[PDB]
Amino acid sequence: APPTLWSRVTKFGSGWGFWVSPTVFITTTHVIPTSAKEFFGEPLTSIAIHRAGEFTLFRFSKKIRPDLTGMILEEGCPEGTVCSVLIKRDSGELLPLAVRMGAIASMRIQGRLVHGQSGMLLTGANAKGMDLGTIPGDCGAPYVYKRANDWVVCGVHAAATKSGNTVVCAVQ
Amino acid sequence: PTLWSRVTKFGSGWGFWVSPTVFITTTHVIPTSAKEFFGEPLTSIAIHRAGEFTLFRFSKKIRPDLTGMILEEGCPEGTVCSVLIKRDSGELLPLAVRMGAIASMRIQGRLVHGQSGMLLTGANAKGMDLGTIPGDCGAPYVYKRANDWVVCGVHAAATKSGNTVVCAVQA
Ligand SMILES: O=C(NNc1ccccc1F)c1ccno1
Repeated sequence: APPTLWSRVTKFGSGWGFWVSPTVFITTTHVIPTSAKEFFGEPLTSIAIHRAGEFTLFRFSKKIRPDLTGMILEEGCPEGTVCSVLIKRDSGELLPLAVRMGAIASMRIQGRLVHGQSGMLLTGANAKGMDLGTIPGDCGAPYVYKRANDWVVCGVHAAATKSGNTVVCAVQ
Repeated sequence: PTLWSRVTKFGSGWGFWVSPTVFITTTHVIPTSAKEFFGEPLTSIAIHRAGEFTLFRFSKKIRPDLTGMILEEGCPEGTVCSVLIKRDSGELLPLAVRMGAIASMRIQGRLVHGQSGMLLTGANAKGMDLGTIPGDCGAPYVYKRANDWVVCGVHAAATKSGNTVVCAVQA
């Protein structure tokens, strides 16, 4: 995946977030530090925070990542799109996990009620564990795929099943 | 703490540490001019070649940090393996491959012998991280069975289309 997409993936709370543009940051609601009143020098009052369940979008009043171009964010992707989940792991290792995306689903995962776009990992048969699958630290990592000439971001990692094979992408 | 630390850059491709003393790789990626590997003089390195499968056994522990893993001669037909691809970008690309028959295949001219497989990543990559490239040769094929990781060979070749892969196997 292009170095410009990896540059957007930022360590955030208990996981990650993704810079869509110099002013727009998206992440999984449950990774957000709950008592936080300041982000990248900016007070709460000066940021527009839009929340739909496990999807959260921050719009800043000043450019935080002016090195970046604005890119397309969509509400999930067509069934059967193959996406890459842009996961960073211990030691500047980059893990773009291949996922075939399915239907919008409501599920119960480790007792918690989750809603988003469902997907099945294409890494291996029994992908439980950090080698072929996701870990809780990966939440907020973006789901991306290439169209004609460009890349699209369509959501953020919200959950995975006990088996590891199914993942859920929270969507705008 | 990981399968991925066993995947090592080597010659024109990659290899895999099965134990502290045992390294496996694709024959065609090995340097043809050398007096040592991993600082060990070739003097003291046992080399077992079988077509596109090569095993090295060292006289001392090169990777004492590792436990020994199960190495088998291919896997049962229809096993879904993972090819653990390392790229010079810093990317790790585990791709699912449905394994088939032992066969000889015409793969871009040459005949290659080993266990055939097909990538389960879809039709074509189209410039996404979904297929193998020539530089990936030597990457290991692994699957989980009970609590155990099994390695059953090394990436020897892929078709133009990317669809078909050849896993070179022991013996
Ligand atoms: O075999 C393929 N698909 N179906 C399948 C996958 C796993 C187990 C049983 C199956 F029938 C295949 C080859 C290449 N792309 O899809």
